[PDB]
Amino acid sequence: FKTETLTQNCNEILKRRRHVLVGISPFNSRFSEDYIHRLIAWAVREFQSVSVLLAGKEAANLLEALGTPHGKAERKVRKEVSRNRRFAEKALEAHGGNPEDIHTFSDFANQTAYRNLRMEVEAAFFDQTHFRNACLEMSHAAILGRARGTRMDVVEVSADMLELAVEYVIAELPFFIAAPDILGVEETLLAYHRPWKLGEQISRNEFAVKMRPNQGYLMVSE
Repeated sequence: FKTETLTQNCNEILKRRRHVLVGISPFNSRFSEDYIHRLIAWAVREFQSVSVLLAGKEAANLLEALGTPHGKAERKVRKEVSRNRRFAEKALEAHGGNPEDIHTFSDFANQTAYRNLRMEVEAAFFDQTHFRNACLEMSHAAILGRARGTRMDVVEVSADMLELAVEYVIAELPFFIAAPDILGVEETLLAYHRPWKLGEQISRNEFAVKMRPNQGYLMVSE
C-alpha cells in the first residue's frame, strides 16, 4: 500500500506509527473479504495499534436514497455490517491484532465526545452554506458509485436524494476530525482509499469545524 496524507502535521503522526483507524463500508465496492484481509494485514504490519471503523446505522439512508424502503434498508445494513465485522475480526485475529477493536460510527450516539462533535458538525451544516455544500458533495459521492454499480439504468441523483443521504455524512464526520476524542487514543490516522477534499478545506480553517491536531487522514492505495 502506498499512502498520502492531508497535511504536514498528518505526516508527523504517520511517522510515529501509534494507531490507525481502518475505515470499512459494506456498500463501497472496494471492500471484498480478500481486500479487507490485505488491508488489515498491512495496517498491523505498519502501526502499533489497529482499530476498525465500520459504517453505522445511517448507512440505511444511503440505501433509502437509492429507493430501498426504510425497513428493508435497516435489515440490509445490519446484515452487511455484521458480515464486514466478521471479516475484520478474522483478519485482525489472523495477524495478531485484537478483534475487539472494531466499532461502527453509530456506537457512541450517547457518548459526550461524539455528541459534542456531532453538534459542531451539525451547527456548521445548518449555518454555513459552503460547509453544507461540501457535505452534500460527500453525500453525492457516497451514493453515486453504488447507483452506477448496482443498477441497469442511469438514475439521476436529485437534491432530495442528497438530503436523505447526507445524514450518513453528518454521522461519520466526527471520526474524520477527532476520532481520538471518541476512541480514547492519543492520536490516529483514519485510513481510506478515496481522497478527501473536504478534509483539506477543514484544515485550512474554511469552516466552523476544526481538524484536531491529533487526527490525520491517510489515503491508501494498492
